Amino acid sequence: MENFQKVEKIGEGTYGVVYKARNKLTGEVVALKKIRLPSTAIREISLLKELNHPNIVKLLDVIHTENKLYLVFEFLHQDLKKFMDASALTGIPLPLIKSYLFQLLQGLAFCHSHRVLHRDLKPQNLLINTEGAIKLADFGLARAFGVPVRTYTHEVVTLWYRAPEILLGCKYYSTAVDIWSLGCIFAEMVTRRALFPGDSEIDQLFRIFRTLGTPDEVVWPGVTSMPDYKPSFPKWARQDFSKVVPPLDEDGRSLLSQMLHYDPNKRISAKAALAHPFFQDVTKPVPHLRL
Repeated sequence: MENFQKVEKIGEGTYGVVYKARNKLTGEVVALKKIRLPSTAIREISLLKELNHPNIVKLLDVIHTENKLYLVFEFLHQDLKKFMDASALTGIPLPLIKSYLFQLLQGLAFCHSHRVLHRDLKPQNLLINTEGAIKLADFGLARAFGVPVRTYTHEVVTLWYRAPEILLGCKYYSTAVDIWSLGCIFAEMVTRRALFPGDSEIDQLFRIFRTLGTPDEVVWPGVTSMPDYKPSFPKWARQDFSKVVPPLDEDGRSLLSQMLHYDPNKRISAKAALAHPFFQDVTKPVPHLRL
């Protein structure tokens, strides 16, 4: 409390409480994230203060005082999870889905160009403002604290956006994990339903398999040597994306298919995705936000 006034608890985050607060020196309203419990994490997270881009939530300070860690972020009034829930009866308009996907890809491309991954993208960490912007929150952290099974208040961390290589026990991550998550989020904006709402690691994995087909060495060379791969996994046929994400058009379905390739090496990059014909007519609409 020495340095700011803690307006409200915003919510209960993956790593600790989130507060809306006012900076006592500047008067600015900020999101304050308390990280509950290490020197290696402090240097790593501090480097993120320089990873600045218009589609990345600004990390204003990394305050390590009284043997506690607080992250101070730019405050945004809405997240995509709440926006999608409030949009359920009508859907998010396609031009706005396109705008948001384009902006999210720009944020990914920037971070990936600096060799920073997110690793835990989900609608709750995509924040929106009144000006039609969307921004990625919590980039580079997943590399600092890990991703727990449960939060500090025993909430289950979602599996729905987790890439198949992670589920199959690969101990190494690439930029492709974030493209996978974003493809899942794209599909959910279009259909008004989570694409793969698994409630366990095997349910997650089998939901992926039932839509995309059980992977094999043809589509994913090396998959059968993955730590958690089992030869006994059921063999499901692949579904047409025309059945999975109607009424998305052929350009959108083509882009989505490239974001959801099994082999992380085949999955489209953020930079190549920006050049996709789906974005030829992209615009930046003003969303209907109630605050």
